Amino acid sequence: MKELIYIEEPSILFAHGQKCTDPRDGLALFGPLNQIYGIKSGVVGTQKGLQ
Amino acid sequence: MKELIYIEEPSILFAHGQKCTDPRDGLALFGPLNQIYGIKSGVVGTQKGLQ
Repeated sequence: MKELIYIEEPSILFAHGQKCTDPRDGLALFGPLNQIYGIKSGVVGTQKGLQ
Repeated sequence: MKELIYIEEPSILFAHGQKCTDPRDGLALFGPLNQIYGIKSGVVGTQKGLQ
């Protein structure tokens, strides 16, 4: 009766060589893969925009 | 036999608003004025150059 096939869900590699299926959960548990020490930002806009 | 005038040596500021005269000593005792979190390097050259 027109059988359906099932494909599994892929796994994405987080830090420490670990695997998960939801990026939010993997990021919250293990963390990103590479180390950039900081993000120096720049803001263009009105004073209210900076606030 | 004329006359020579003495000019006081200038002072260069450092972190915490401290004053010194030698950049080496001032940097060692107090440190830089701004915070860049890190230096992400990049090397162009032969493998021996990288080593």
